[PDB]
Amino acid sequence: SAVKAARYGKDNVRVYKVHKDEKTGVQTVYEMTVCVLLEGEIETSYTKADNSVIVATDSIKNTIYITAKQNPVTPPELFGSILGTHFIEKYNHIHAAHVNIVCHRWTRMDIDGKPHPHSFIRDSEEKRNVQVDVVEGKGIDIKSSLSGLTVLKSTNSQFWGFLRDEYTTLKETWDRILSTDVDATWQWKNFSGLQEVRSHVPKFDATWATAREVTLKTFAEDNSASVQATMYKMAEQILARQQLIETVEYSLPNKHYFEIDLSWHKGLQNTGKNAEVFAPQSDPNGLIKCTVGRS
Amino acid sequence: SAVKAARYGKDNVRVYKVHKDEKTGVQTVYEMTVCVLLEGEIETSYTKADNSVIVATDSIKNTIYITAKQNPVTPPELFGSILGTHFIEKYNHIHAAHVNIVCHRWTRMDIDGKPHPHSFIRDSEEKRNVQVDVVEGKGIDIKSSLSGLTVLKSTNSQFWGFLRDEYTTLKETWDRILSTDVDATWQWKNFSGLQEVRSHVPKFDATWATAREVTLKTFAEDNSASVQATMYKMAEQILARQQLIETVEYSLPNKHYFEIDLSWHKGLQNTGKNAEVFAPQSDPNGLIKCTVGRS
Amino acid sequence: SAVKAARYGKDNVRVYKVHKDEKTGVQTVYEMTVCVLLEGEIETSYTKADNSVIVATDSIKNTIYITAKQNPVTPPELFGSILGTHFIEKYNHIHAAHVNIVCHRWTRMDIDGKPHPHSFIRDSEEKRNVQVDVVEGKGIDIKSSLSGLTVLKSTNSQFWGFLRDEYTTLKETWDRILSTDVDATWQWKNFSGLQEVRSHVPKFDATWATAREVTLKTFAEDNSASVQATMYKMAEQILARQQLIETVEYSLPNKHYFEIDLSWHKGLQNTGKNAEVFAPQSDPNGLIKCTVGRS
Amino acid sequence: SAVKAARYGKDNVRVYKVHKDEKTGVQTVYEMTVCVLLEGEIETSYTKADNSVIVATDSIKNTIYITAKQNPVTPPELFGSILGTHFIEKYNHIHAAHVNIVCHRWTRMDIDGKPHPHSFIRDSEEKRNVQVDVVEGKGIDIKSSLSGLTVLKSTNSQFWGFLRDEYTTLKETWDRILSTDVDATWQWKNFSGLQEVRSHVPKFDATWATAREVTLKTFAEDNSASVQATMYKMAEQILARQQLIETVEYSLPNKHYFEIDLSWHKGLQNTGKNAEVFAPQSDPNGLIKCTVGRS
Ligand SMILES: O=c1[nH]c(=O)c2nn[nH]c2[nH]1
Ligand SMILES: O=c1[nH]c(=O)c2nn[nH]c2[nH]1
Ligand SMILES: O=c1[nH]c(=O)c2nn[nH]c2[nH]1
Ligand SMILES: O=c1[nH]c(=O)c2nn[nH]c2[nH]1
Ligand SMILES: [Cl-]
Ligand SMILES: [Cl-]
Ligand SMILES: [Cl-]
Ligand SMILES: [Cl-]
Ligand code: NA
Ligand code: NA
Ligand code: NA
Ligand code: NA
Repeated sequence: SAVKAARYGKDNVRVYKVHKDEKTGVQTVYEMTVCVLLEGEIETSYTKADNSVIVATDSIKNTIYITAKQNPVTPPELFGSILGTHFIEKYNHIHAAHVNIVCHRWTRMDIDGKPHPHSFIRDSEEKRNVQVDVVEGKGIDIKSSLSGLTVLKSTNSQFWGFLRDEYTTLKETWDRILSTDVDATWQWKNFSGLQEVRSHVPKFDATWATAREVTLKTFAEDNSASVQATMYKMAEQILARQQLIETVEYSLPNKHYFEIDLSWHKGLQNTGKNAEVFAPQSDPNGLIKCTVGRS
Repeated sequence: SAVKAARYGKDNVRVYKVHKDEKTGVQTVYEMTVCVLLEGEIETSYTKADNSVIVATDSIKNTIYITAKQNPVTPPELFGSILGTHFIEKYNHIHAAHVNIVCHRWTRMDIDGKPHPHSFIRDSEEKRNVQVDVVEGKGIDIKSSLSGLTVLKSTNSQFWGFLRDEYTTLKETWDRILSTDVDATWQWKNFSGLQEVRSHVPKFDATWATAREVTLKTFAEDNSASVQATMYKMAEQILARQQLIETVEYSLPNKHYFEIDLSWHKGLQNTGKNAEVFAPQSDPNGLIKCTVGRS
Repeated sequence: SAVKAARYGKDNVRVYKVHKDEKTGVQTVYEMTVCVLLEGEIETSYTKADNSVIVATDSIKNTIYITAKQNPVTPPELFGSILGTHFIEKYNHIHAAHVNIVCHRWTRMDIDGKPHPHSFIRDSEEKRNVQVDVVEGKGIDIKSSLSGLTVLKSTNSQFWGFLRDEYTTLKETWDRILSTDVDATWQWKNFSGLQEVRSHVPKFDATWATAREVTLKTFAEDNSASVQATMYKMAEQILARQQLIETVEYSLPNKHYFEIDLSWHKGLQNTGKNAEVFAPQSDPNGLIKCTVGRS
Repeated sequence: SAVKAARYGKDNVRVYKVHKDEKTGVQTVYEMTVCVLLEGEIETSYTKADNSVIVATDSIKNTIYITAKQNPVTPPELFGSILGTHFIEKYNHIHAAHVNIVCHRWTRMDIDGKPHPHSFIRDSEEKRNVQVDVVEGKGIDIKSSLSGLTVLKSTNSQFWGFLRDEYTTLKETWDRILSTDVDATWQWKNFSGLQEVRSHVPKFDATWATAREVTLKTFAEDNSASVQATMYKMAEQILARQQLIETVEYSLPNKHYFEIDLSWHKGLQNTGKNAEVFAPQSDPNGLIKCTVGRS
């Protein structure tokens, strides 16, 4: 037998960093969860019990904190690229670093209509994520994403004209609830290294904001023919607004809300045009995915 | 042996309701999770296999949907009271109903600076809850709460002057991070029945809003001497603003963020006044509770 | 306003302890999660910012580790009682300690049909728990429990003869699936203090084992008329086998598995006597509780 | 823009099936969670709102139940292959089906030392999984796995001789606790279609059993030089015992248990040879992966 692939490192490293403006007294906090996995000439640790090739995962953890101390942690695309580059440059035998970062929301509180200098609220479990793969001699590949954005519209969703055969019981509909948890990923063109990533720094936050805005507006305004059709419209617009993105991927559950027939009870009318009370279904759920790239 | 206490019913009943304004086209959604447990002269179902006394839990589920169809579901204090009253009035042998409701956030989306008629976002896992106990001949007891409100302040929290003995290693501090998940409950004076609950309907939403506002403002503005001292200030203010509340209870975890000494690495300074990077601790956590009532 | 009730301490303290037999080389591990909350003359920490009355929660954490180092951690009833007694004896102004312990399973592995000296498996998320309340001048109250024991029987459960009215759609049945997660609690007679708890030490593990055995056998053998009837039989037997128990409480979800009518598809028969494929329902669920004491 | 990849279907479909032996009265239950995603000539549903190409996800759900009714559901490798083949054969424009199955444990209860005919216990959250990809003209690729197998050994694990530099604080050790949650996947050689999968049916359960046994024995018996070295030994043995496996992948967290220095308290000795009480760490954790194939 032979080692075909191997990677190892530290997962679930929670990091918080505060920035304090001495002039204004304003403080800004960042909190993330980081995973770093390394690859390289490490097969002998598996096959020969040769630990001399292992950068201990505890050391990887230390490196994450030290790197956060000495560098900006925002945008996460930049931080991930600095962190990944560190490992391939520092260690001759390490040839790839894979860095995943999940950014947690700490939103500045408004008290009496003004922004508070040092108090924050977690407004939702929505995350902003990055995956950065730094591969020696092959540059830096970055996938940025948002996840956990949960939305619902109560009308202006339809689903009719699908294939009907002997396995089909679903009725066509011209008015239904549509609700999903959005997972959207945009993949950047390959960057040659850290200098190039630095040169594009302003684009990272702007593109995240654009992706979020396009998702929300399209969802709210589309008279949706299906999840498939609506998500394609979102992806199309993101690609149009940022030329440095190569592909956009959406993965969307269709979280069903079922009508409840109450007619058995005193002829109560609660279906079709009369539907007011529905039963949200925890499972099963549709799952719809697509990856959109350029012609 | 004898049955000393017994209650039974249906838990985890998910309900969604939509209200459609025909005039304006504006739609408003409510989503809740409901639990109803009944008590009464039901001991023989346990001791003699006498099912004749059992209102099936499936029927309780049906009743929740039917009641939501025929009544407003907001404020949840009113809905819970209608639902609980139903069971004690409908069934001679049922003498208490215990209704718990968890309200999930569906916040209207703003698209291009205007409120959208029918699209909603889940902004945070914060809940608004009620517990309603309807007891035949003893009225209606209502406890209202908010939970899952997660906040952090990066300075203006202190903790010094605590007991020091041979079990103590904790250093006194004049500047630390304070972060918690707020669980706050206000208990209403007993109501004689549904007519009295109806008479106070406007107070329910207003008091929820006040409790939230007082919590957030006090947390942000208090130069906190301890979690204990800050939470007492919150409870005091809520009791002052609503005379129909008898007690306020807060239950607050102290979610610790630890300094990381980096001095072992090139004399890097990251403690005390130089602390910028911290390690959030998933566990253990302080847990601080208090119930405040009137003199 | 006044402080009506207050308690504070440390939650989610994870503890592992190993015992090493030097003679046989056999090692035995225990892992628990502990919560300790104190009450006493501590109101001034809330009302006057007087921290002098606070035993820091960090010190409580230290005390848990020190106590585990110097005492047996099994049975958990004994450990909880030692830990709770410590606080009320050590601190003049602390008058009650509330200790909750969750014991996690680490079951010795059998390799090649023999017990391994130092390797363990987590066989299920079933827990053994204790709640110990040590109140100065009022002794020690102990509630022991098992939770997270998930079982299913595929036949020999019935449910018919329940109340039918205009809210009822449920069909009577003489053969259904019954599945639940068992939560069972037995409450001990009050103990005068640690000496008395020590005197009964062998009864704690034996009663846990009896409670588990009675639960499993009764569930498997009862031709169940309802969850209510079956759970009463369990509680009755536990009370009969251990005179030092005052009450037994069961709390049982009824986790529903629904028939799926497939007759719309080529007349396929999958209901009643022909039912083979079912849809487990994640929610809602019945919830049935009872507390059984002595005549 | 263009659709580069697309797949859609139904996730989280819970299925239970019972087999009843009329002769012996013995009943056997299977419970699974199934996900089916399809690919094919479906781009127009995204780009042109053409639903005519969509097999509704609700129909996919129906198909899962119908298929379970008419076929064995064990071993899951066979069931997944039948289910996947169905879609590519039934629908001309569907060219790949991706089926994931998670099998939940329902273990027959022993009551009074004998196997009960119809009562079952969930002994642990360990799962047996399959991923089956059925691709028209390219056969059937099957990856089988076990996951959620949580183990701990209290000694006979070492970690020394790793790289030490200015980022390293970890001390070498010759005796530590090792605990992990095992995720192991074995990938079968490609099968030409359902006939070939049927021909190997007995190998599926046997190989699962072998993989489990090898994992447990190796973990318990290896005087481990590292997670890397121990996991390689496991993978090597599995490949040796089943020639129809091409690769074995392990993904193992290193769940840390830290010594607690108690010497600050009355010189109490709890480190090194004197370590008895440890603090399990919820995070961060090492994560070690490897894929082993044939020379
Ligand atoms: O077994 C281990 N492997 C590793 O790579 C490692 N790094 N720190 N501790 C460790 N233990
Ligand atoms: O065992 C049961 N008890 C109940 O109270 C009930 N209600 N619906 N189904 C039921 N099954
Ligand atoms: O605010 C606090 N209250 C407490 O009781 C405590 N104990 N340790 N740290 C603490 N912080
Ligand atoms: O938007 C939808 N897309 C689908 O593929 C589907 N299938 N059932 N319902 C559906 N809704
Ligand atoms: Cl769907
Ligand atoms: Cl605390
Ligand atoms: Cl029920
Ligand atoms: Cl590790
Ligand atoms: Na390198
Ligand atoms: Na009544
Ligand atoms: Na005392
Ligand atoms: Na096909």
